[PDB]
Amino acid sequence: SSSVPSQKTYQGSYGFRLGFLHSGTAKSVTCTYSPALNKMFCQLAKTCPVQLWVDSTPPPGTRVRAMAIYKQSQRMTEVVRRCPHHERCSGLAPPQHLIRVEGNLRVEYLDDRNTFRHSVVVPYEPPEVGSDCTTIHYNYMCNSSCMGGMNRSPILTIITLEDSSGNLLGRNSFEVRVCACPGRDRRTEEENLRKKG
Amino acid sequence: SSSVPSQKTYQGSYGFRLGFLHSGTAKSVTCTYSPALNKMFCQLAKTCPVQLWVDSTPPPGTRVRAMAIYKQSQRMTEVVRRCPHHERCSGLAPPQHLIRVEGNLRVEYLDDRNTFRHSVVVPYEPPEVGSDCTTIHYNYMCNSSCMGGMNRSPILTIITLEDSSGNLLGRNSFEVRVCACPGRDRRTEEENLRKKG
DNA sequence: CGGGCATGCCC
DNA sequence: CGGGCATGCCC
Ligand SMILES: [Zn+2]
Ligand SMILES: [Zn+2]
Repeated sequence: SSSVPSQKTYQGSYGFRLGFLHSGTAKSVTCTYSPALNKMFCQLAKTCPVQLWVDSTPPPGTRVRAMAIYKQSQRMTEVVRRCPHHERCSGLAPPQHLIRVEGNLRVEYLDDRNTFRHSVVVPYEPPEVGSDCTTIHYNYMCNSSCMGGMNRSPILTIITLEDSSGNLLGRNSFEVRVCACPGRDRRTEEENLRKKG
Repeated sequence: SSSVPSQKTYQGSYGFRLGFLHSGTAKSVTCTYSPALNKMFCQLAKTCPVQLWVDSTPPPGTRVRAMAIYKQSQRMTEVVRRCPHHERCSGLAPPQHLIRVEGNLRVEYLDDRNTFRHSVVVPYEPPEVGSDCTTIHYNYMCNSSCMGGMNRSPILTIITLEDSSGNLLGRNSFEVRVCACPGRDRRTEEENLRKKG
């Protein structure tokens, strides 16, 4: 069986979608999201808020898993891991894991025994009784350019909503560039899309 | 006592000097030496020949030690080591050592018990009975830019001629930039010296 | 090969 | 903060 997890969007019967905060115009804004490119540009180790939107209320015990995969065919079959430098200069998160969660008391970090892929899971909590979404705070512990890790290869983060029995209820994904200057780099990429895409 | 080794030139009673091969004009020549800057520009893990010149013949049992130090005050007191990536993706040389020697059957790699500095030592052999110098082949296992290692800080390589009793007979040093394009980068630096130095 | 993009950092 | 150098890599 394949060790490449699926990345296909499956908004599913709960109408699961992700949302992202608007950000300021700064060259080096800490986290910014491009809707045109479905891509988050963010700094390493800094907070990246991701909203979970649903139309119907998931069952008790639903879980939210995040996993990184390389976006291009060239590396899709390789596990995305933290580079040796940021592993050394590393809480609960194992030091080889790229994605950490902040702000949650029931995070689990998983290393798949068969595929060796890392993921990090938190309980699904429904929005607070006005809010329309639930926010989870992720961090990415390397820049996309880290040699010996991502090494300039783009990743997708895949966010799956799973029930406690393991059924896939919903799946969404977004591309990530972890970088020193998220505002510069988002604008560059959007302009490249318009000119050459 | 100070854990910063001396870097002062001491050509000493044997008239010890270093020499370096001339190289071609290629942007990405593997090894090239600037006399104006007393600086070797070279690629990582590739052969860097360094000649030892003496006016008088060192005693039997003389040893040739090479050691890297950071050239600037900012890092001079820090030990120069291979970055975590090139340590992982690593023979006789310990994987934390930046400088390796090729082509010699009696290399010793040393980790100083007091200063924690690395060095690599080979027996001094007098030139073959026409030659005027003895060549040792070094390699540097990271680029000067490796994050988690040199991290763009310039190094000096200090080459000492020592007798078997430990007396310092001679000392010379040269700056090193380990880089993808030694020819480009040597020309850049020489031009910066002329314009702004 | 040499031109020119890349992208964390300038200090 | 935004301009612009850095430097391994383009694929
Ligand atoms: Zn890293
Ligand atoms: Zn290195």
